[PDB]
This record gives sequence, structure tokens and C-alpha cells, in this order.
Amino acid sequence: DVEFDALLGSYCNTLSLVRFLELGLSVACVCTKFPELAYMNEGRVQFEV
Amino acid sequence: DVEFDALLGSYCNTLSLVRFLELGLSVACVCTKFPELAYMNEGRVQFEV
Repeated sequence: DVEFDALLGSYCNTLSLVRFLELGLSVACVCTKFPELAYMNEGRVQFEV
Repeated sequence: DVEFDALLGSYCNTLSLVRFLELGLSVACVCTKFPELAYMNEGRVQFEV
């Protein structure tokens, strides 16, 4: 009498990653990198209306 | 006078035999053949997510 325990497979998933600009939400944001942002103190925007 | 009897027919039952690959059931399982499963003791599959 012979006996064996069989390991018959496994399946990983691809952890898919989205872009955030490959997405319809990103019309509402103007995302611009300001890479000195820590060194900023206070900023204003002008509006002549 | 003449007198007899007439066996006026006898008809058989045609048996249809299924094949199980020509079904919508086959989409649900993975038919794999493995001649040593009586020699198998336990079977394990581990998964990754």
C-alpha cells in the first residue's frame, strides 16, 4: 500500500493598478505637481470679476 | 380450411447515449482524468490573493 498527498495547484491574482487619469473622475481636478509645496506658507488666487 | 397465426411485428428500443462534453454543464467543471486517485491520500490546493 502506497499513499501520497497531492498538491494540485495555486492561483495568484494580478493586483491591477489604475492610473487616476485613466478614470472619469479626473475632469474635476487640475492636478499639477508643485514639488516645493512644503516650503510654501500662504497662497492666493486673484479674481477680477 | 387453413388456419394459422401471424406475428405481425416486434420493435426494439433504440438507446441514446450522452457524452457530457456536449452540455452546458461542462462549462462549470474542469474535466481532468487521473488514474492514481485511489493511491492518493489527501489533496490540497493553497491560494494566493
